[PDB]
This record gives sequence, structure tokens and C-alpha cells, in this order.
Amino acid sequence: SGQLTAELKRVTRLAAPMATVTIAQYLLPVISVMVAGHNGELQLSGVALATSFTNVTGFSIMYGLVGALETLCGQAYGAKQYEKIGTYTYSAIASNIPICFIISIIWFYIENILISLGQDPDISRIAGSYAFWLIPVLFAQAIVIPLTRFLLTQGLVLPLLYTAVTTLLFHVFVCWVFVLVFVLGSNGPAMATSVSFWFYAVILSCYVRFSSSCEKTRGFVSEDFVSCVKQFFQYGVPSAAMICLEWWLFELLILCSGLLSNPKLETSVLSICLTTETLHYVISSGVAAAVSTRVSNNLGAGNPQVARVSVLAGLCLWLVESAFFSILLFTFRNIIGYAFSNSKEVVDYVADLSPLLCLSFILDGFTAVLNGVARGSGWQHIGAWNNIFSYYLVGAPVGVYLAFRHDLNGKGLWCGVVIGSTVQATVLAIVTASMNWKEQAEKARKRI
Ligand SMILES: CCCCCCCC/C=C\CCCCCCCC(=O)OC[C@H](O)CO
Repeated sequence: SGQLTAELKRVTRLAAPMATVTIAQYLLPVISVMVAGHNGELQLSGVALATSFTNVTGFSIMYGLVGALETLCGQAYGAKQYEKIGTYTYSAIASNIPICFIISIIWFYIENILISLGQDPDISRIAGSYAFWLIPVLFAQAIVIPLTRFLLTQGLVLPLLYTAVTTLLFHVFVCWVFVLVFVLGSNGPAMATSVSFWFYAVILSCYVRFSSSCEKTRGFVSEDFVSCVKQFFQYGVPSAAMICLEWWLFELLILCSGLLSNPKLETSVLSICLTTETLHYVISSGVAAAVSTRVSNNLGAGNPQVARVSVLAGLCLWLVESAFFSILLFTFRNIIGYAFSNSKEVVDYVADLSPLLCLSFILDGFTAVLNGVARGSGWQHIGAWNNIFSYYLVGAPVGVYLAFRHDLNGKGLWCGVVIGSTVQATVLAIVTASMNWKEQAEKARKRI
């Protein structure tokens, strides 16, 4: 009772700003698409195919790698190794640059890749140009996302929130400018995203460089620069997979929906369900980041007990958040489809799909908090191999079978999600109960 209250206050102190941070982070591509309008059926499929490509190969890796910074910097703030936080962060930037180069090399070929996959050459040309103008966003994120974990792993969530909201409003302005006054064309939104993310880079760099809050953590020691890069890849390769295997699968999901009977019907309804799923996953990502932060810090501080109650408090947040969003959807299960489409067949499809998505809500929340525990403790490789096991070896076969042979074209798809997500939580539950907190604190000591 006395221990839960203590960490519940500090986990929530990180949970709310990072939740709003995540809201402002996913509401940025939505702003790109909305400002552009429907310039054309060709440009619609070209930009969608471009941003889907870019997210599958390059962006998921970049966003997933600094799970290494969540464990390394997160445990380093607990042991008060304040020089190593800056060393880990700037070694992450240095590591991200050659990876950005590789991804850009691959992006130069996107047109020839898509035409070889059997797509329209003109759609592949639009996608090639749009993806080519998203290259500055790669190196910009190589600066921003390590800085993101730099502020998060210490508890400086408010500078992250202020700079994120500022970046969102900036992106609204220059998307308006680029699309409406500069009339660039289809790639206007892409270049506006490059400008916005570099603005995010200079404001985060400005705060970290000129603020008293980051006086103890800013700066890197030259000697350890070779060691930290090694350690970052140690915990970067699994974490990146733990993100890629999810985004890739969701991409596979939408393509599978395009091969069913009535493809527009099932694809529109499935896009509704997964937009809803991610819209809850942003708050679920906020609670996950908070749990990862506090557990990593308590493991670094040599206190496994407070790390346990850290997990408990995050599960409490999961309970109230997931019950809230689940019951809230179920109240408007028969109307919420009207917000997405005007066809009556679609609204009833998502209406029948609503309880299964409620299960997806509570499952995604549970697996996100426990995956945050995995990132904060340092066993991300468990999460990666469980991702392949839960979604590719179980969920995808049961999802494909139920959807195609059982005349459950759209619902069967989502059933493969739920069962897969369920298996995911089950193993994530076992490994978080059997795990020794005594050793994780001692193991965190030698990591840092
Ligand atoms: C039933 C189907 C299951 C499918 C497979 C799902 C993944 C779980 C597999 C093994 C976890 C075993 C528990 C391992 C706990 C130790 C984690 C750890 O920290 O290992 C670090 C290691 O010493 C390096 O330095």
C-alpha cells in the first residue's frame, strides 16, 4: 500500500506527458495527409505506398534502436553515471548515421523495387520521389530520437512535450506553406516533414546544449565511445526487431485484406480497426515508456523492490486506461463507424468487429507495459523472439486460415491478431513473474 502510492505518483508523472507526446507524434503524418488533400487517385496510392515503404524499412529501425538507450541510459541514471548518459546518447547518434546511409541507399531504388514487385511505373515514380525527399528526415531522427531517450531516461518529460507540441504546430505551418503557397506537388508534404524534423533537431539540441537541467548529463567521454556503441548494438538490434516485426506485420495485414472478396469493404473496415488500435496504442505507449523509465532507474539504483512496485503501478495504469477505452468504444460500437465512413455496410462491419477490438485494446495495453518492462530491464531479445512466435508462427497462420477458409474475411484477420496478441501477453506474463529482480539489479550494475 505504501509502496504502490509512491511509484504510482512518479510513474503517472511520466505517463501523462509521454502519452501526450505520443499523441503529437502520430498526429504528424495525419497532418501531412490531411493538408495535402486528395490531389489524385494516382498521387494518393503513390504517397501511401511511399510512406508505407519508408516505414517498413527505414523508420521502424530508427525508432526501435534507442530501446538500447532506454535500458542503458535508464539504468545509468539510477546508478548516477551521468557522464555515460551523454556518452550513450552521442554514441547512438554516431551509430545511427551509417544506418541512415544504408537506408538512404535502399531508398534510391524504391522505384525499381516496386516495379519489380508488379506495380504501376507511375505510382512507383511518385513513391520514389516522395521517399527520396524523406531522406533528411532520416538523419534528423538520428539526432532527435537519441535525444528523446536522453530527456526521457532522466525524467525530463516536459521539455520533450514542449518541443514535441512545438514541432507539431511547426509542421502544421510549413505543411500549409508548402502545400498551399509553394505548390510543390505530391512531395510537398515530404519536404515539409524534413524541415519540421530538422527544426525538432535544432530545438532539442538547443535545450540539451544550453539548459541547466542537462548540465550534468551533457557531454561524452572519448575513451568509452568505442564501448558504448558496442553496448548500444547489443540492445539496439533486438529492440529494433521488436518494433519492426510489429509494423511489418500490420503492413502485411493491410495487404492480406486486399486479396479477400470485396477488397474495398474489408480494407476500409480493417484500416478503421487498426487506426483505432494505434489511437489507443499512443496512450498505451505513454504508460509503457513510463514503466520502462522507472524500472530501468530503480534497477540502476540498486533497488529491485521499487522496480517491482514500478511494474505494479504501470499495470494499475493499464487497468484503468484499458477499461476506460474498451467500455468507451463499446458504448459507441454501433455509431463510431459513422465517423470513418458513410456506407451503412461498413458501420455494421466495425460494429460487429468492436468487441474483438476491445480485446485488442486490453491486450495491446498489457503487452506494451510488459514490453516496457523488457526494455527497461534489458531482455529485449525475449520480446523480439516472442514477437516472431506470437504473430508469425501462431497469429498469422490462424489469422490466414480463419479469414480465407472460414468465410471470416475481415473478422478472421482480426482473430489472428487477438489470439496472437493473447499468446504474446501470456509469455510476457510468464517471463515477468519468474524473473529474478535480485539479479537484474546486479546485472544492471555491470552494464553501467
Ligand atoms: C512456448 C513457446 C515460447 C517461445 C519463446 C518465447 C521467448 C522465451 C524463451 C526463452 C526465455 C527464457 C528466459 C530467459 C531469462 C533470462 C534473460 C536474460 O537476461 O539473459 C541475458 C543473458 O545472460 C545474455 O547476457
